[PDB]
Amino acid sequence: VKLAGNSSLCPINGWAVYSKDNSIRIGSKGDVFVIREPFISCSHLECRTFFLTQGALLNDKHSNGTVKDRSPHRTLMSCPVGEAPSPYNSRFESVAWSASACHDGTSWLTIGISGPDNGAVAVLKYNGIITDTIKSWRNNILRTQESECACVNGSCFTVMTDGPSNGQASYKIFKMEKGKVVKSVELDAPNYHYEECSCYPNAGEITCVCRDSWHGSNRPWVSFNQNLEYQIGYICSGVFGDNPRPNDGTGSCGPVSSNGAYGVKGFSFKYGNGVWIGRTKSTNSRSGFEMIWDPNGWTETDSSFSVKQDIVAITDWSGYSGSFVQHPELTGLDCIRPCFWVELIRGRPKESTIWTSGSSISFCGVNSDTVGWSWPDGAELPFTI
Amino acid sequence: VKLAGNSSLCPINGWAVYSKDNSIRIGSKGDVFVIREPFISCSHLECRTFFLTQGALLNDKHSNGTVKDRSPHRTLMSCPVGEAPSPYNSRFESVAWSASACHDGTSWLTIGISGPDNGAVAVLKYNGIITDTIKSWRNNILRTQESECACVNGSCFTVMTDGPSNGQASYKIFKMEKGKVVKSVELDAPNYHYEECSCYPNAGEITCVCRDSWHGSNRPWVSFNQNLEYQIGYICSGVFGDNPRPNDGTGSCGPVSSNGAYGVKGFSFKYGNGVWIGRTKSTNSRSGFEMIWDPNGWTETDSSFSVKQDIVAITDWSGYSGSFVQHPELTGLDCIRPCFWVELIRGRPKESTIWTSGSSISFCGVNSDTVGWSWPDGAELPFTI
Amino acid sequence: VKLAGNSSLCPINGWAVYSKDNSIRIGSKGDVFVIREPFISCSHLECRTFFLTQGALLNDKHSNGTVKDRSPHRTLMSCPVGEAPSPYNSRFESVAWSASACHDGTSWLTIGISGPDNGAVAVLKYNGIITDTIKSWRNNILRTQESECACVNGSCFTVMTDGPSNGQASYKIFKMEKGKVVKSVELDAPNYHYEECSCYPNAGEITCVCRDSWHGSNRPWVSFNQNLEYQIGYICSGVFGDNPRPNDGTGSCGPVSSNGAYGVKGFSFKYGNGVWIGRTKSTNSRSGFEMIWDPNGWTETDSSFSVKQDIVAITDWSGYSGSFVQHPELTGLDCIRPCFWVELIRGRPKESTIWTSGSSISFCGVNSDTVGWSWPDGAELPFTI
Amino acid sequence: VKLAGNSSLCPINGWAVYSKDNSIRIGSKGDVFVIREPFISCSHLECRTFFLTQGALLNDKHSNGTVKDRSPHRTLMSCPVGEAPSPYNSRFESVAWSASACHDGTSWLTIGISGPDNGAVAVLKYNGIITDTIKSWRNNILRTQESECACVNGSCFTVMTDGPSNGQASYKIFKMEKGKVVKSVELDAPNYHYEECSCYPNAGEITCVCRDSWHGSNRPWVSFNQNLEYQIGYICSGVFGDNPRPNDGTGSCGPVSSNGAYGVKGFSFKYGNGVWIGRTKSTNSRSGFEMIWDPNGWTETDSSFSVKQDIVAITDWSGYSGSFVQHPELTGLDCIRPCFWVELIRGRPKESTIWTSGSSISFCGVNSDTVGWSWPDGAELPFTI
Ligand SMILES: CCC(CC)O[C@@H]1C=C(C(=O)O)C[C@H](N)[C@H]1NC(C)=O
Ligand SMILES: CCC(CC)O[C@@H]1C=C(C(=O)O)C[C@H](N)[C@H]1NC(C)=O
Ligand SMILES: CCC(CC)O[C@@H]1C=C(C(=O)O)C[C@H](N)[C@H]1NC(C)=O
Ligand SMILES: CCC(CC)O[C@@H]1C=C(C(=O)O)C[C@H](N)[C@H]1NC(C)=O
Repeated sequence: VKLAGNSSLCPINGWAVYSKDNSIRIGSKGDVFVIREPFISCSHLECRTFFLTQGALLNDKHSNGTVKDRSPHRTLMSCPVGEAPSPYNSRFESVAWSASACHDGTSWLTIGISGPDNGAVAVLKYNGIITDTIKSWRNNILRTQESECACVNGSCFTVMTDGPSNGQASYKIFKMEKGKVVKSVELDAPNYHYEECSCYPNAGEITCVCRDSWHGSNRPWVSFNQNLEYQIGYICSGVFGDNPRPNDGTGSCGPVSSNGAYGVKGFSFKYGNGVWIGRTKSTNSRSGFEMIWDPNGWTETDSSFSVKQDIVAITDWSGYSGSFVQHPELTGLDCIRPCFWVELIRGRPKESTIWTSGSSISFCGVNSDTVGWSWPDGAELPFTI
Repeated sequence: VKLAGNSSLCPINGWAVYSKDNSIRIGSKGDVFVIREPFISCSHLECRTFFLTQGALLNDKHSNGTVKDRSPHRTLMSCPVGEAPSPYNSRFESVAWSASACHDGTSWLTIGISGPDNGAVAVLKYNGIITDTIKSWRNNILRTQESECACVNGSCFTVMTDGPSNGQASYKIFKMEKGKVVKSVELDAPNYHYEECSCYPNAGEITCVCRDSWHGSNRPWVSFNQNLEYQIGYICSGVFGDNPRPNDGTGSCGPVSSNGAYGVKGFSFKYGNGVWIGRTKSTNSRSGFEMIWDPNGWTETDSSFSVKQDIVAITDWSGYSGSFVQHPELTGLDCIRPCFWVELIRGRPKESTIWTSGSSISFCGVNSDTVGWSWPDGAELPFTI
Repeated sequence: VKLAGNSSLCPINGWAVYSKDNSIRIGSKGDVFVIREPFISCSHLECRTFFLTQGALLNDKHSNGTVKDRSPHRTLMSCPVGEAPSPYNSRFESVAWSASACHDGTSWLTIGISGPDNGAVAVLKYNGIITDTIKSWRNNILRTQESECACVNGSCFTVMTDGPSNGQASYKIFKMEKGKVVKSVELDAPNYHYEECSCYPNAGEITCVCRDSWHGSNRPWVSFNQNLEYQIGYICSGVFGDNPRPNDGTGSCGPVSSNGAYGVKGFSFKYGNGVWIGRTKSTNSRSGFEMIWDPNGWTETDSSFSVKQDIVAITDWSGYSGSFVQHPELTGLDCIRPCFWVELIRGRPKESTIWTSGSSISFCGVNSDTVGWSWPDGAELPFTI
Repeated sequence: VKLAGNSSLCPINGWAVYSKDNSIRIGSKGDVFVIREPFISCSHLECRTFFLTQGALLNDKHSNGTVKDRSPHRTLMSCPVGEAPSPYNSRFESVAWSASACHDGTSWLTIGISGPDNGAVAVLKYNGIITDTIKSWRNNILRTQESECACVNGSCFTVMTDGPSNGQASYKIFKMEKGKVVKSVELDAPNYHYEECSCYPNAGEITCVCRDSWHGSNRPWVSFNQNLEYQIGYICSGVFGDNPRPNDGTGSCGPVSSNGAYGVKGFSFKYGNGVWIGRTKSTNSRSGFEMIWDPNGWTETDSSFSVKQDIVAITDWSGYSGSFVQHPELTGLDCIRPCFWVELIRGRPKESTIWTSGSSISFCGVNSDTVGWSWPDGAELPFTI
């Protein structure tokens, strides 16, 4: 039976550790894929980590230049949360250098993009058999969430971008059923820029918080109806959510151009006019991670917030982060539990290795008590190479 | 319930990437079988890659001389599509240096040939228990498809050859039910030569496109009734399908002897008088791969075609290719989806290693949009040896 | 359906070997987690070994200083009994440097503690989704059983300590249902000290035998009602159960301070006024292991006992040990079968390696005949390092 | 539902290859257990290979002196037929240096013997939970089949020996239900000697062909009722079954002492007064293997036989062999299919390594055509050591 997405986000107080996979530490000896862009997504029965392999293993020569990003060897695979991604425990999903996936209550939808920069095509699979295809409509690196899509009442939604990461690009919302696109809409968002959206269901509607890699130090958002009727904006808070970014100060309801140029995938959870913001601790690089609660922060410019919970110390590398959700049909709860994962990137460009890969940690909503700490990657580089 | 094969091939426009296993890249460190002659076959629930191991692992001494072809250690094993074939994820099927397999909707039929060149015997298994046996009737390397057999209405069909690869040989069609041969027929095809057939069901009948390793640059075919009443011919198109082959030109409805001598396993899909042709890009060696659509190409000698889609660049090694199909009982479709796989051979004779092995890619039918690219093997040789 | 804990312990005569995992021997080449604090726990269908990984593999550099105890990379994972714990066969459970788990007949409850010494928090999961949380209430290394909790009539019970291991600390019993704490009680036990309790169900009540790491050479106990109404005491027998300890002699019904200072996790089974005692063979170090039956030994100070069964020779390293139970709903028996496991610690501080890890053995109750022997770890150190 | 053993052996003509695991070849690089005493046994759904590990991996130092035989680290494990036995695919069964196992239609019965030579004890498990125990009754290496037990109508039967392998010993038949011994009988067989019996069901009764390691070049047998009413004898044929043995000649209905001293585990199938005999090709050592059909050979002394099928060349090492059966409830047949496996021993004492281990091949009954060949181990020694 299909996931009803009619319920609202769970009220929460802080974040409880959910998983840590230690995949790079383990990979020093074990047979662990070099990966990046990991994300977690759940069905009504299980939780899985998806990731983009480099079609190679840690500490092997084929991991050379894995800083690259796009290649024909890149594949989307998945394994159970918290396990190191290995050829011996990973299920193959799709050939892809950009991806998304989600479960609608019946089976898995995977979205894997491969092909040339000037004509990439997204292959959609429902339960592993191809059900549809979406070709680049601007010939400029068709790309998608790098985190789970969102399902409501048996329809699933994702966001894709085609165009320069460097300026105005084209942004589309897709609605799909049984892995087939049944409707799409191009956002009319001049001066906005959406990339790598973290989307979640909430009371029958989808809310996406994304990355402005053009000129936004705060994060852009799109929420929409099951009919793809949408609204757009940026997060107003002066607690800036992107990286790089300026020191906290007076924010804006539109793209804060100061330091907004490059960005990193992130997420945020909206509760009334407040936001739970996940962000790096560093202002310049992808270091540290922290959760911040600014009530009156989705709509106001206060650079002030109520609660801060440490996730990774400023002294340790982080990377991407994204939302994922646990539905009542899995949980037994009367609401939709907000969770998030963090990618811990090791290797190039920040360190002197021939390779780049990521570990993951994740945390879940929770109304009971919690604590801040540092759960860093933990591997010691360089490797045997 | 048994696969009805009564449906016709799906109308398609191009080919969507389905899988890539990266098995040789992974096998540089991981515990991956050295294999060749991989192929994909599906049931009503799953898709699996079958392959002929060399009873050894990449980058280990026992992979020496794995160019050989036939030995007592060769075994037919299988794993889920897209995973690297490893002793930790592979199901054992049969002792074999030539093989076929297919699912009838109820359980797997595997066909594994082993024994001496002068008296090989094919062991047939239904659901893993031996159900029948077929002995070499010409004492000269009994051998079979190296790709999936074809099932219709609870009967499965394969093709076998016994005799010289070098000249006239003997060709048989087998009909089997629950893994027992219930009828067979020797083709009366003087001047023809069939090897390594790719067979698929279409509207209650089987169509096989094969390899002429005697004197055919174009590909031989055999289609037949559930009663083993058959027709034979070659593909007429001047877009020659085999490798080696001459440059495209005026073809023939019989064996084009020019350059036809050695050959490579291949496939083709027939749509009316048109063909989807999969072939190497190179004329002299197993390099590159491409899909070509020549309407009026199954029956005519036009060296002209309508559409070409790149699969592997001319700069990269390929190898065998074969058809595989996805039935409605797995797909939900109202037709039989055509797919294909390509074997990417690395090592000897083309490269300076002690071993030979293959990776795989696969693609599926699809009525939506697609793109050409190059999805090559990607390993860098030689290995630690 | 929920495990009824209403049955009594099975009458037994000795102990039959149940499992041995050889994980350190295997780990000399294979990909085996460096672990410690293993334990076994069963459901109505299966038995699993849980363990605290160090987020690293044997014989790899990341196994350096794994003597440490508490770190952010420590995780609680599980695999089927008797298998070497590996990233390829282990299920991830929780991020944790202290843990417990148990199955209530419906699904698994896992308890994983992580965070800073001064504010650790226990994350409770039911069927893998977080259901509750318990924060350190004394800011001094919140910690728990390192062996299975106990379930009766759909409620599960565990014991936790917070405070100095060195003196008076605080001890709590928790009652939980579907992974949520529904009642707790702080023991009023001045001069007592409880750590690393081995708890088991017996006739609808829980009995825990624990470790006095303050001033007890004999073992402390707590038994309690489903209402958390409890009784406390020590094991009276002059066959002292802890390590270190004095030579056997006249015991006491309260903490025997002579040599009682440091301790080791252990267990015991109570039958009327008799005890089955598992203990090291050595008086000074964690060497050897043996099962001893002192009837009139739970309540009397006799240093005399009826039966002794050798489990590990004095010549070989041992370590922790703990109880685990097999319920009638798994067994078909009319009683609750007592079993136990032993941790065989190799490496630092006793041996000259950079690492520390453990193997396990386990034995089951049994009314038929048995024998004593020595089933030691078996690895030969140091390793390649 | 329980396996009815009421059916008779299938009529057969020869032997079709069923499996080959290549475990030593693969083990040169992969993580493969060093093992010996492998055997195959089937349920109503699957076939598994059981084996006695040495608690160590090929090509690792812990494989030193694995010629030994009995140690506390020896464990009985299992994996699907044809796969290399590895810590990543093997199910743990029992701690054991001698073993048997079989499935009764409902679940697995495993028998694992461990402990000291002077008091070994067999642990019986049904579905993995201990159900009974059998202690050495002569204090001289209690030991059992090293091949599958036999099940009929929900009862399972095995044979054990206690005493000298060197002279008169004590032999017992055990009947068990749900893994509990419900009856046993000591054979009154002065001058006979039974070891390592291969037992199979046939028309509601069990037939065992065994090893006389005292003074028998021909093989001893015991057949018996479900009531443990038994008959004994030796195989009369002058085609001697054991190894070592004399050249074929005039045989005897009793122990043929010439060359009968040491022996090897073997099997034979009885069809009326004829036998299918599996034996080494060599007369002096465990080299080669072959199947021979002597009708009028179970009861007569003719050194003449009708059919011989080669299994392993005289030039290659063999070892133990044993029967295994496939019941109608798994097969769909109206009879009980005879199969057999062969252990291919590599290393000490015959070769210059520090270790000893075995590969396996297996073959099944079959009424269709077959061929003889040589399917040898294939590993090249010595290893990296
Ligand atoms: C192509 C622009 C895009 C968004 C800025 O770059 C992303 C940045 C990345 C990064 O900043 O870490 C790595 C992502 N894999 C890449 N996405 C793709 C499809 O290559
Ligand atoms: C024996 C002739 C046959 C068909 C030409 O050769 C095949 C060619 C092969 C090839 O051209 O790649 C490799 C196949 N493994 C081989 N088949 C067997 C059974 O050896
Ligand atoms: C913190 C006191 C506690 C009980 C004495 O120490 C335990 C002793 C240990 C030991 O004696 O082996 C190692 C355990 N990992 C440790 N537990 C934790 C959470 O650190
Ligand atoms: C102890 C006598 C017994 C039968 C002769 O020896 C067997 C011979 C063996 C052999 O001849 O190969 C190895 C077996 N593992 C061994 N069985 C045990 C329990 O040690």
